[PDB]
Amino acid sequence: IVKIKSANNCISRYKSPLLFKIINNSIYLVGNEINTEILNKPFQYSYIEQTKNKNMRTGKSEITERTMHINEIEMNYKNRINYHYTPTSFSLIDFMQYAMSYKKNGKNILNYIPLK
RNA sequence: AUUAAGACAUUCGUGAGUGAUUUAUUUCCAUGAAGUGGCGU
Repeated sequence: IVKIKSANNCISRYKSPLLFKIINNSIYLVGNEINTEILNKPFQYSYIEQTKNKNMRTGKSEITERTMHINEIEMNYKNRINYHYTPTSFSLIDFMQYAMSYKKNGKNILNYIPLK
């Protein structure tokens, strides 16, 4: 189990920028630009081992929590470009156009493009 | 023994009768029980 948490208590949640609109049995994928506040933000990872054991024949429950392995940490590695930081440059329109144009003998996400 | 003597400004009398601390005034305005899956590449 990898627990993800903001390095400082500044980011707690993020709604999916994409919105799915189902009208008259038709699927519409819509979206504005993402919230730029999440870009270039630090994130902290806490690894935890959970070994679901055999039932104790009395509770049949889980107490398999008291394990945690200490792996290596790479904070500020490569001048704060590592798996603790967000890509600091992203446009939802560009990625959405890149998707549903990726294909092999046919385009994967079978949606045509009425975009504004 | 002298134009003198005698004489309570006194008796009766409730500061009382009628009189709502009352007329009027919204414990309201704001806010998503909501965010998110992942491994099985």
